[PDB]
Amino acid sequence: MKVKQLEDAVEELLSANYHLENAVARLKKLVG
Amino acid sequence: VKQLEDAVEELLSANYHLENAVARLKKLV
Amino acid sequence: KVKQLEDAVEELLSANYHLENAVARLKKLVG
Amino acid sequence: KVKQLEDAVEELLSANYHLENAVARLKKLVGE
Repeated sequence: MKVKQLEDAVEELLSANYHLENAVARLKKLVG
Repeated sequence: VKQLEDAVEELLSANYHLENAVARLKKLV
Repeated sequence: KVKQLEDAVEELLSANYHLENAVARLKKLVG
Repeated sequence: KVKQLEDAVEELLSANYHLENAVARLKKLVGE
């Protein structure tokens, strides 16, 4: 495993979390 | 309202597992 | 080690499960 | 506004795209 390959997996997860956080924030406001 | 609350709860569960993976893989890096 | 990678995969499978629950249900709401 | 919900859904599908990518990346590395 290259460290780059692990960093690239981590960057994918950060992208996932970005969108997930946006969706949660949006829904929290709709509940509000 | 109850449906949206349910969705939020599901997404907090998702966000938790996602961030566990991030934190621990960052430690591997 | 490979165990740390496998643990992360397990976490992400749980993440996917819960995310897909929310998507399926929000799609029904949109209807 | 229904667009609020549909935008949240779209964000979730974006999140799941990246999440699927991350899982596949890691599974490939598990099998090295």
